[PDB]
Amino acid sequence: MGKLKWFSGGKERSNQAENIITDLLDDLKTDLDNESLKKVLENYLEELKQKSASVPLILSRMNLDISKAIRNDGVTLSDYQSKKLKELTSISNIRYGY
Repeated sequence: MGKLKWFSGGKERSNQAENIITDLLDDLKTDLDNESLKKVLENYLEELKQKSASVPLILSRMNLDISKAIRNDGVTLSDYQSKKLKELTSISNIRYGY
């Protein structure tokens, strides 16, 4: 929301994850594979917008949310997908939870 633009990376670690999620969302647009899964990325992505929940506090649950969504509807993340997943993975402090 707002005057958002395209950005690879930067000092803003919080805004970083938000930008990443937006990526998959693009190709996911009117996708044939994932249709309901996007609900996770989109929803979680909105969390970062709020100043209540912590960036790394929401991202941690994300992995636990998407992962479960896999076996659910037998979803499969593409190469770039699974790769971009490791993004907020290393940034998030809650890595042991996984």
